[PDB]
Amino acid sequence: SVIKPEMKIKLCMRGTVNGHNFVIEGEGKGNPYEGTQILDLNVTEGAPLPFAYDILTTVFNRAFTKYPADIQDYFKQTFPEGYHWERSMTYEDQGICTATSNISMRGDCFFYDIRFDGVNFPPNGPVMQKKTLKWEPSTEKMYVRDGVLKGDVNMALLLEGGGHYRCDFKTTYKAKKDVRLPDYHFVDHRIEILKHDKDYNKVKLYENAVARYSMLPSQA
Amino acid sequence: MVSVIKPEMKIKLCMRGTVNGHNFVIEGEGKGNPYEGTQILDLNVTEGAPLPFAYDILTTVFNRAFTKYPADIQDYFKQTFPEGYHWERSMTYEDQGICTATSNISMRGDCFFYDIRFDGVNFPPNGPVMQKKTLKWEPSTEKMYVRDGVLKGDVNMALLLEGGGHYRCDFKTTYKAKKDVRLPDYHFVDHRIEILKHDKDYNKVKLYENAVARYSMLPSQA
Amino acid sequence: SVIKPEMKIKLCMRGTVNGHNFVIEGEGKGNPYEGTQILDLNVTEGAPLPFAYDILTTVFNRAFTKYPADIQDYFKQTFPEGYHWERSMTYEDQGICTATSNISMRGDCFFYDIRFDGVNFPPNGPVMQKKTLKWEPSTEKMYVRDGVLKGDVNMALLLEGGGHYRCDFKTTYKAKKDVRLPDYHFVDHRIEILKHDKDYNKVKLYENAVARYSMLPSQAK
Amino acid sequence: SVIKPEMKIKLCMRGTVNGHNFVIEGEGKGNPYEGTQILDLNVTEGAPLPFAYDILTTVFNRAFTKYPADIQDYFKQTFPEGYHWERSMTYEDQGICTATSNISMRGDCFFYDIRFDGVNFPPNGPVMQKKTLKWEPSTEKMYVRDGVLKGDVNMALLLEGGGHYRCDFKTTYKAKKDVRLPDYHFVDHRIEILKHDKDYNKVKLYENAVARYSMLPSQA
Repeated sequence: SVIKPEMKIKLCMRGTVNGHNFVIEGEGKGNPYEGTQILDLNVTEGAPLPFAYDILTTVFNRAFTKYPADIQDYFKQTFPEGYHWERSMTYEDQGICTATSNISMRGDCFFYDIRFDGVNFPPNGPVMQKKTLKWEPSTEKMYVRDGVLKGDVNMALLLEGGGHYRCDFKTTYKAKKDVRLPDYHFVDHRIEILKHDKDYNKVKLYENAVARYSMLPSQA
Repeated sequence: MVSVIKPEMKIKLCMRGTVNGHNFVIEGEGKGNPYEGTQILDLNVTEGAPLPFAYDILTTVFNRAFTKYPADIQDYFKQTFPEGYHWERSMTYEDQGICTATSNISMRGDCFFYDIRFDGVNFPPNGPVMQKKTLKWEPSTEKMYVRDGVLKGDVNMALLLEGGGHYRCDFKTTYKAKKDVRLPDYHFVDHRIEILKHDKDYNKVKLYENAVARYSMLPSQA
Repeated sequence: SVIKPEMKIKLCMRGTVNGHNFVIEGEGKGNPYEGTQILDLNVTEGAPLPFAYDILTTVFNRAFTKYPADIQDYFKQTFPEGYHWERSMTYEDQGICTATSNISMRGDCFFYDIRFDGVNFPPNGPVMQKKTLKWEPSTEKMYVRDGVLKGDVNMALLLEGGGHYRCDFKTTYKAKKDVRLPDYHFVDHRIEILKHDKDYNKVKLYENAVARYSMLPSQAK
Repeated sequence: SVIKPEMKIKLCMRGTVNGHNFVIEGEGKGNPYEGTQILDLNVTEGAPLPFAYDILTTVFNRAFTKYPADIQDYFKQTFPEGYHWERSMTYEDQGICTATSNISMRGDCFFYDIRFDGVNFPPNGPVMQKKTLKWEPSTEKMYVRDGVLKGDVNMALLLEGGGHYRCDFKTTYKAKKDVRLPDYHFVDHRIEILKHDKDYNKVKLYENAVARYSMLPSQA
């Protein structure tokens, strides 16, 4: 396999949120077969960001997912040619983000070219007031649609004053070559900011992701 | 400790509904094991048979008291008895068919009683609901979170279709206790709902659910 | 025509909002070809209602629409047999209402049998806190889909103390016989509560609705 | 006033739809007090576009709106400083587009700096199969929220075959200086492609927009 037990990551995100332009560079490494990874992210244009950094973090690669052998791994199969994915993120106060990420590979390093856009966030809402603490861990539902793989996940930001702020993710993952498509399944995630400075100019970010079927037995 | 929710509980319910303008009534009787998160219902269409739409759109409306809760997650549902609770749900399908439901859940003795209203609007006539092209719901993971002193649960649901592929529905439920109960932290309920048996028109259906609550299985690094 | 210049209206709404059951009866009259009507509405079960009465009022009949001769009138064509319609009302704080109304006629009177449900309204939102003043006038977009007529409208409640609370309506209107189907067109509305008592047990309700094409010409190529 | 009876237009849009990157330049002119304008658009990168051009056209300036004297004109008031706007475009098959446009002025010319993104369009749907004929004329609902102006409009594309494909627009318009805010009102639109070459590399585009209150009298 061209996907090595350890893979490096280099990325560039260009984005606009609430009319504010920014650029973030990232580099890191992970263990694709263990489903873990760490990124160091640096804001290079647009500092200090005026919005909650958490809206960006799930856009900073399902190749980093532990797949059991009885679930087809759409993502690792797509390399070396790679894949791109598209996502809409619809927040409960009708802020909407979109993102597109093109994922390529050279040697033992993935490269991501990322676009991120955010519109219609209310000025006193938790994104523009930076009142989020973290995403909760989540379970993404993965299902084939029209020859590509979709993943939908109900996401929730824990808020500074207590309670949660909900966002619905709809992602489409698109291999650049023909691969075997998987059966319906789940990817459980936990994404965490491990360290940040005061304005989130420098952020260290970790994700754990593991695929599974339901382990509830079927009675029919 | 001793609970009014016994290891086995019976169920009696009545659903009154309208889908695509078609009125119907369904009666159900069954039993389950609330602490094991399992249950079986026998359902009979008593008015409006045969139904002209996919029976699967109804099945998650036929009680989170039937959920296996680990000791370290507050069980919102079992705490609320005997007084009970009601819940409200919207079910938004990807072709903009929309269903709503309200269910009032009470208890007498060893039996739960549900009084259910179900409505569905704007299902496309050639879509999988009105063409009865669904096979089952997939198993699911519902996200539970407190808001305004009550419990919300949201779940991304998918119907497997005849011929392949899935038809998606977004569920938003609010669960509302009739008495004060200890509120849980954010958590998950994994479900698998299954029709075990049905006659040709689904006038008689046997329905099973397994539901288990959990936190994430993944450790935290931070 | 079986639709006379003045028609009477009788209706019954049975509903549940936020778990609260209620029943409302209505009686009134209007002028179908002028697009105007008045209803007198009385809560007979569930009083006093604990939610904003405005969420109900557009559910209390597009036969009352002034249709120009060059737009097919889906609604008047379907009588005497009548029609039913189905609606979802998605509010911006994710309260959702559904309604189904079956509309029949006997003699000079329309009859509506209505079901109304509302779920997941936030307890401190403007519906459960009765902070609405009125619906703004609106423009509904009408289009045929799969042999029946859809109408979608962006609606807005003006709030006490200012600003608006938005709701997206999606309605399907279903004739009980074959009728000539219209081209894409618009229905402009203004619905108004003319009078109510303290708890809205007794409400007097008016609607004006007029169909049209766009007022803007198409540019020659 | 700095808004002359005829104003020129220059714009650049950079975008990504379905993972396809493109750039479009435009130039034109219009009559802001008549609510009319014409643009000639030229695809400079990413030609030919693989998706229906109609998804772009409403992103190619409410300063071109006929405002009666009794409705405050949010858009003309904000010049010369200008404004930016943000929009989400949610299609009924859950394709979603976002756009952000920054509108500035120099002399008798408007300048637009536009970003457009489109995600999750079905591969055999009418956008990616280029089955759209036009937008229908529309009525946008304009209402103040949190000190800025929102406009929401139910849009419909007429399709090859004669049915319609629906999209819901939510726009926030954001002045760069304090302006008199309008009461709730309507903007009626008709946008039309007047001429195009085979692949829509070159498009001539017209919009007519007119603000009004409801014509219907109030009985209360």
